[PDB]
Amino acid sequence: VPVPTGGDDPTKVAMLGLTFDDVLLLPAASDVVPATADTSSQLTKRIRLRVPLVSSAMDTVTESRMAIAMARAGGMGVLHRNLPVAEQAGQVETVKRSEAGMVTDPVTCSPDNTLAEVDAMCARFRISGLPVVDDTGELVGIITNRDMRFEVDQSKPVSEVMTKAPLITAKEGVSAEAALGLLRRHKIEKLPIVDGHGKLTGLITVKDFVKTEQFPLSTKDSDGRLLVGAAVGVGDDAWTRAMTLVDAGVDVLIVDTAHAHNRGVLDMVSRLKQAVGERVDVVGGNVATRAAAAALVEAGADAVKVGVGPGSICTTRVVAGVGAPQITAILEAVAACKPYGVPVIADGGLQYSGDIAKALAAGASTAMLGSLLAGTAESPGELIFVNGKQFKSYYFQDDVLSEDKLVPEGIEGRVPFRGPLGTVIHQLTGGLRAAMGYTGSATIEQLQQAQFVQITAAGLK
Amino acid sequence: VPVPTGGDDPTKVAMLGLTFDDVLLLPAASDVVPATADTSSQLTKRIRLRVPLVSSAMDTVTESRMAIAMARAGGMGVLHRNLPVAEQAGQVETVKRSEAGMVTDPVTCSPDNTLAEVDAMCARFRISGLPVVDDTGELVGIITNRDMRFEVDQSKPVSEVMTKAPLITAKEGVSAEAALGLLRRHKIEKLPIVDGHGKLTGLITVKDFVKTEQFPLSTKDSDGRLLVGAAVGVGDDAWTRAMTLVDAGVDVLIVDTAHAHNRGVLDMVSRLKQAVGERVDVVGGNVATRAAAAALVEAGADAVKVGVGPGSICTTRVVAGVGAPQITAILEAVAACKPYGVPVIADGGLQYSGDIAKALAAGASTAMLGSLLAGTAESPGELIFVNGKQFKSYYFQDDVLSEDKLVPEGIEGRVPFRGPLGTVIHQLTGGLRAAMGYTGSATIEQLQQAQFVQITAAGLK
Amino acid sequence: VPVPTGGDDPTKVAMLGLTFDDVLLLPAASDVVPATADTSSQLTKRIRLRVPLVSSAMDTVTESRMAIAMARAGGMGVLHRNLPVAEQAGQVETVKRSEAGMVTDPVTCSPDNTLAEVDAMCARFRISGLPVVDDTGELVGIITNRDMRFEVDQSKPVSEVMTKAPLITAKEGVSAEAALGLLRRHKIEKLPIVDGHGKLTGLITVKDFVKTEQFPLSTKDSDGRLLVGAAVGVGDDAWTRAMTLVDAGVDVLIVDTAHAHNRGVLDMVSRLKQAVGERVDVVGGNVATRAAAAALVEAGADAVKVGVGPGSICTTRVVAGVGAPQITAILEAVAACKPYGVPVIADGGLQYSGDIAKALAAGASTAMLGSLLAGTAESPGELIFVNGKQFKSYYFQDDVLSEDKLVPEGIEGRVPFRGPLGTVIHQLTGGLRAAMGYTGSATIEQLQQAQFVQITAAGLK
Amino acid sequence: AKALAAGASTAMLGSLLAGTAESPGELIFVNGKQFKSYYFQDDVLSEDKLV
Ligand SMILES: Nc1nc2c(ncn2[C@@H]2O[C@H](COP(=O)(O)OP(=O)(O)OP(=O)(O)O)[C@@H](O)[C@H]2O)c(=O)[nH]1
Ligand SMILES: Nc1nc2c(ncn2[C@@H]2O[C@H](COP(=O)(O)OP(=O)(O)OP(=O)(O)O)[C@@H](O)[C@H]2O)c(=O)[nH]1
Ligand SMILES: Nc1nc2c(ncn2[C@@H]2O[C@H](COP(=O)(O)OP(=O)(O)OP(=O)(O)O)[C@@H](O)[C@H]2O)c(=O)[nH]1
Ligand SMILES: Nc1ncnc2c1ncn2[C@@H]1O[C@H](COP(=O)(O)OP(=O)(O)OP(=O)(O)O)[C@@H](O)[C@H]1O
Ligand SMILES: Nc1ncnc2c1ncn2[C@@H]1O[C@H](COP(=O)(O)OP(=O)(O)OP(=O)(O)O)[C@@H](O)[C@H]1O
Ligand SMILES: Nc1ncnc2c1ncn2[C@@H]1O[C@H](COP(=O)(O)OP(=O)(O)OP(=O)(O)O)[C@@H](O)[C@H]1O
Ligand SMILES: [Mg+2]
Ligand SMILES: [Mg+2]
Ligand SMILES: [Mg+2]
Ligand SMILES: [Mg+2]
Ligand SMILES: [Mg+2]
Ligand SMILES: [Mg+2]
Repeated sequence: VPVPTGGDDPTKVAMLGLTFDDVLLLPAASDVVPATADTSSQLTKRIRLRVPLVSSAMDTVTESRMAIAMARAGGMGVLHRNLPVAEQAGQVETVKRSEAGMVTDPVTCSPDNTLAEVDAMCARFRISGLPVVDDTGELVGIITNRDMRFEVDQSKPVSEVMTKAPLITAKEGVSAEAALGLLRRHKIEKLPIVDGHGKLTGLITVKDFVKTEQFPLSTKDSDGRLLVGAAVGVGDDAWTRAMTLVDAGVDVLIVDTAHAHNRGVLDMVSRLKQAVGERVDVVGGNVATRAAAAALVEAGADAVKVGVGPGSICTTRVVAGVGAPQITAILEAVAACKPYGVPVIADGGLQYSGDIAKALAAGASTAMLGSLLAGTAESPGELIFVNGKQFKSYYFQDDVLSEDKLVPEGIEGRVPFRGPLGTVIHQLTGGLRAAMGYTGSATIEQLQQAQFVQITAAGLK
Repeated sequence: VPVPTGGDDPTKVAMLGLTFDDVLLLPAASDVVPATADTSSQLTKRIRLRVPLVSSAMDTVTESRMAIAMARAGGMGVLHRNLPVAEQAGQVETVKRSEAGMVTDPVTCSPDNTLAEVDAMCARFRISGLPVVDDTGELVGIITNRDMRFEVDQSKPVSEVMTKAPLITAKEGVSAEAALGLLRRHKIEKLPIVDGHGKLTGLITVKDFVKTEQFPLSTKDSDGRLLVGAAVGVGDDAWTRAMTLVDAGVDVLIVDTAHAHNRGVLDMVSRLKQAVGERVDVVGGNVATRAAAAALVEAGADAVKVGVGPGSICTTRVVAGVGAPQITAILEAVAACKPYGVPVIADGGLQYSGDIAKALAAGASTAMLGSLLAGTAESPGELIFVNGKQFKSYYFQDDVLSEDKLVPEGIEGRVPFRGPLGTVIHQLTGGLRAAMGYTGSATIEQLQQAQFVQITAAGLK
Repeated sequence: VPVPTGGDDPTKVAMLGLTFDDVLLLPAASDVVPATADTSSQLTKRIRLRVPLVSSAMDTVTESRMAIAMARAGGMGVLHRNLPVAEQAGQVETVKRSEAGMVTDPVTCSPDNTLAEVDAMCARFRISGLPVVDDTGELVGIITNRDMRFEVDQSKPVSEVMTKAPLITAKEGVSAEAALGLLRRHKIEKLPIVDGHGKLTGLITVKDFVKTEQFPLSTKDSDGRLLVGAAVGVGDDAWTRAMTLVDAGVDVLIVDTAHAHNRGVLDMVSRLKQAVGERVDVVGGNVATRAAAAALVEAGADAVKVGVGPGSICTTRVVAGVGAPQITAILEAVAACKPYGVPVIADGGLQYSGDIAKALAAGASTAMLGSLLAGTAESPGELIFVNGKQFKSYYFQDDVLSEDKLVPEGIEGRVPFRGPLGTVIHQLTGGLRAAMGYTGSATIEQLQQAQFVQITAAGLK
Repeated sequence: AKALAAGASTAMLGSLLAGTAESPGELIFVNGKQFKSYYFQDDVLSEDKLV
């Protein structure tokens, strides 16, 4: 009649929770070579990554540089929201404008501008070449870096320095092979694209082709632009922020909260899904139970993010006494999401590449990376030397249950330097490929069927 | 036939005991904002606290200053009993006389007293002003701190310094608004209250109204005086101590023993309950099993205190080999006390605010704070500096099973400094409100229904 | 319906894995004296060792010197494969040529050779005596170390220094006692063996009788030569390497891979068994499950080697998240191998002699010793002194799942010195004999039936 | 500054420059730290003989 651990209710202690350190992946029959294993996986219902890694929406992890680097490596970045709406939207714009199959609204100047104005425009948009259009809107020339580097008088007008029409151009609908042939024949880096009337429509650069060859794994939309995501909260400020981000061209909106089994979070997910769901994907915030995942799935989430106090000495566990070991949390959330085709993003608690393999094996489709990327070169911050070691030096945060509320006021900074993002991603992917080879998993979908062995406390000594 | 751990008896090892570190609170469906979470809870069957915390009856934790500070913060203090009966009764009187709606036995002098005598009475009662009455008992004036501060001659009598009658007074039963309006209209801090014959009956001060505004959460009786509790042992000395404390105006008596599953303790609880039950509440000492709690409930205790060797390296565990992990002990005691409506106080083993949340979720109604408050400014002792650090420098104890009977003779002292009490209480309540937000608990009674997840040893690495 | 550790699939967490530190051997009724316990056990179906220990096929552990020392101690060595095929075959020849009952193809010189050429041959083969043969092929004399140490001019020919025929010889089929009598009556160290025509066919030395007396536990074939094993990989290069090693006289082939539950490895084992199985034994790579052991048995393996990520902080566990605790892995593999009489080799995770006893009690027939032997005098490398301490200073590695693929490019070396191999082997065998005395096991086959007790984390504190 | 004050005209810098980016070697990461990786010397009295 009594429960052995106390009391008379068998459900007072609901489950035994397993973390990453409690389990290992068992070897199985394999004909899979690690170099031939396919590591592509679904981020949402409509977005498949080549490398199943996403960078966290933390102000020490993901800004435009990290987002570009992650999308180039085959994953994706989620821009943090600890900043004004205009600044986050501009970061989305920066990521989307990094590269493309064809620039569809290129920056143009007029013949009357000075060279100082053109230099300012180039610095503002981080480009080096501008088509020149007159008051009619007609393309009268093009001014690039070569023309301006040899000029001293910055007050000179553009019409005096630009390469005047007729130019080397192509019509709308020009094939990529023809465009590159025209670029290589005339030994120029730029090719304006014009309509039937000759007015400018677009611009094609050799640099875009070189980037496409240099980063074959890039995460891109149908226009050849890198994908990016951004985080929003709950409220009306958050609704305005979400609409601005959608206008800027974002691909994924993450309703990013500490505790997503809340009616406000679910209403925000449903509102976003009905309002802008045909264009962007909506990812629901952090859950740790089967019921919360099912609630998010009913609300209409395209992916479910999992983890609530997942770390051992997490501030949520110490201060509030709340948590859920991550392996059991992922198993429970997958049990709710998998029947409906909704992917799962494992967020938090990861320390090594073996943890990534374990989390994917438990049923998650992607892993979100935080502290593993905070010290990298692409993460925000300035690089400084202190005593021969290297470090990275640096109104919002309205979530009532975030860890920054639970910690006392003080100081945090000087995260150590970890090097380029490429090496970290290469190491993590190598570990994942080794695990796939051991378990005989040709794909991530097969890895999600692998078996575990539970180890005792003696196995961690 | 054999038990897997040895022997033939399956009841030799009765249970598996869970401590605080073994469990976490699982997130649940919530609409609760931490700021609007109601943290009030029952201390006994008749006393409800705004903050469900009480300070321990230890000579390093609770004296009159700590008790006043705790009752002002919404909790309560229990005065320790490691001191003579007269001194503990004096501390009870000090706490009860700190503030009131109206002072009912005001300190008065006679016109023949010198200013030195009035100064001595002021220092004795820690007040600054006195009404003056003659042998007839008529109110002949009032002498306050303003009159005395400008007198160089200490040897003068009161009749030459006091403000003579007629005074600004009020009738018995005057309302709060009328009394405060009369105080403000005449720009005075004191208002004597007189009967139909004009003989002095009470005193109303502006400082009491200001205190009521300044500490809105204070734990008070119907007269507006702060509540306080005090500990007693067992024996006839303990009976005399209890009667003296009840005379001094104590609100809670705690029969404080290391092992309450004793006929002496139970008979003492029944005796106190029969003699002074209608006036004060009786709390039974520390238990750790369902049977002991049931025995205390039958004896008539108004609250049951839980914990016998709850600390991991406790002296009781090391020296006597006796103990009970606190989560299981709380579950077992609640299983016996809740059907009868007797609240449970969790005493010992608490290190973080998360532990307080876990103890309340296991079924307890209040938590008793020991070492968490010993370094605070309001705890007894003198603050000193040693080596750049701050430390707090400092016949009875008939409990045969207490830890001081187990520990050898030596030196204990110099507890470290921890700052003001209010900051510690604020941190603990913030943790509790975060836990209530995560679990979706609007009240403490709902928090007592929250579920746990048991974690493995790997979750503590 | 739901699994307590998460999800709905009860086989997601397949088992609970036990390591060496989780178990102890229980004392049982014994009449066994440790000195008289029989420690011999099967390495394969056809090879029985006197001491159930084999040295790892690592380039810091086993080369020719270690193989000879292990065979002389009563175990065996396995030569590593991180070197060219010619060098490994040469080390096989070195081990096989160390000692014998009779040298079947003794090295010879000709009367027209210079003493420098004879010195070169002696240095090459590490001998000190050669019979002399003419162009006819008749034995004309013998030149040994005594004849060469007293000649100053190294330019003199063999015919002027050698002892001329007639010599002391014996006919093919001469017994050992007769040959030793011939050696001792004429006070010589060598005895050529000739056929009816008078042609040289063999050689018998006093040194071989002395070695047989000096190392009575040696692991030898029917010709009195030490047994040796060698590691091969998978692929066509591996097939050529294996054929060369077999031609050099190897006794055991070990298909040495990280993950043997692979069709390629199984095919290699079957091919080798079909080709050279009647001469040599083929041992299959590392497995950790019952199914993998059953596959290796079906492939035709003569013994099964067990262990995949067995160490607690193993690189395979951290980087790939893959492993299996060694006690459970051994139990599972033995369940598949014992019905067919296939011995099990426990490889990895051994730290103490008690672990060797536990591995054998779980069902293994032999244990492979790695890092326990890496710093011994007989292990490869050169002994140096650094800061008062003693250290050991020093295209292939094609296995896709080997740990070196997982470790980052970097630096390793300077293993510490651990004394001679004899003391290590003596200590390990002493521990094993004590375990046999405690469990009442006269043979290793009886030790394989002993029981375990599982201990808690407190038992490791 | 002290060396130039004593009368020297220039100072030769050795170990102060050994770890800089322009010095020979390859930059690597080891455990979160950064390091630089890599018949002649016939001088009879050089330190390399003594060590
Ligand atoms: N010219 C131009 N490029 C843009 C614009 N917006 C984004 N880009 C991108 O910026 C890159 C081209 O920038 P530039 O530096 O002017 O190109 P470039 O002169 O070919 O560059 P290099 O080969 O590095 O000399 C391409 O990846 C474009 O897709 C824009 O308005 N104008
Ligand atoms: N005057 C007076 N106050 C008492 C007595 N017993 C308790 N008190 C409390 O002590 C406080 C008043 O102390 P005083 O020092 O006289 O206060 P005050 O001079 O009016 O106040 P401040 O000048 O603002 O400090 C109130 O909170 C009273 O409730 C008593 O006998 N006389
Ligand atoms: N002489 C000789 N010994 C061989 C040959 N091949 C293997 N051996 C072994 O090498 C050992 C003999 O080596 P030697 O040094 O020539 O022997 P020895 O001169 O009799 O020995 P010591 O004078 O006691 O050192 C024996 O163990 C032989 O079995 C060979 O071709 N010639
Ligand atoms: N489509 C075009 N038609 C005609 N002239 C062009 C065209 N595109 C560029 N030019 C001219 O070709 C010249 C070379 O410029 P280009 O754009 O190739 O390089 P850049 O970016 O200016 O220089 P850099 O070599 O520093 O990257 C310039 O004078 C430019 O005006
Ligand atoms: N009820 C009263 N009627 C008439 N005079 C009074 C009354 N109470 C106090 N006084 C007088 O009014 C003056 C101001 O005293 P009050 O009680 O306001 O403050 P205090 O405690 O004397 O001084 P402090 O400003 O230091 O608090 C004194 O001279 C006092 O004697
Ligand atoms: N079978 C033999 N018949 C005749 N003479 C022999 C024979 N074997 C060796 N001798 C000769 O006997 C002498 C001693 O040879 P032996 O083999 O006993 O020792 P060794 O190996 O030359 O020297 P050491 O004494 O250093 O071990 C040599 O001069 C050698 O030529
Ligand atoms: Mg350019
Ligand atoms: Mg260029
Ligand atoms: Mg005053
Ligand atoms: Mg005042
Ligand atoms: Mg010899
Ligand atoms: Mg000799």
